[PDB]
Amino acid sequence: GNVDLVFLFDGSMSLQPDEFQKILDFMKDVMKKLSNTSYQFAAVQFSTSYKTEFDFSDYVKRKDPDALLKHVKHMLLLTNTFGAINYVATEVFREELGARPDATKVLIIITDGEATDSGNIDAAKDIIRYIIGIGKHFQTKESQETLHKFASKPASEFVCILDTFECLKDLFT
Ligand SMILES: [Mn+2]
Repeated sequence: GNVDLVFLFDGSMSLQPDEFQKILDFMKDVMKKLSNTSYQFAAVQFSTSYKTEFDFSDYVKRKDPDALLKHVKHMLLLTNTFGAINYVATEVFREELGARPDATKVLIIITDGEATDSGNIDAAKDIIRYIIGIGKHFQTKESQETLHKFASKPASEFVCILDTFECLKDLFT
């Protein structure tokens, strides 16, 4: 089965340079691990606003993770995670941008959990949401509870940390 996976990465001011760099590295690693498969990728940076760094069509055209994230500039503003999730649900998974109608829609959200906005993400209900916690404050399962609201259910199976990203194991099959 085909899969359209979007990386939604936190680019807020709370991210230290080394941490933001770790996020970019993680995205590159995930893409190289799923190269030449039925997976197609898109990447969206979010802080106060939302920016599609590359879409599905760009991936098909260029393929190279290094060249795809080359123009990325750390936003360094707020953390509007809910607005970001909504932006992806309506502005990214579009046929005009290379999205396949039949493909399973997957979202890999990379953030430290703290959102500066609120609201509902019903427009993203049909998207499978995996949440990858950044930083050294998600060492325990209890601390990961703060990420539950953004993930698909059961939350315990769609939430993990940047270091190991064990919750993504099924994607690599
Ligand atoms: Mn932040």
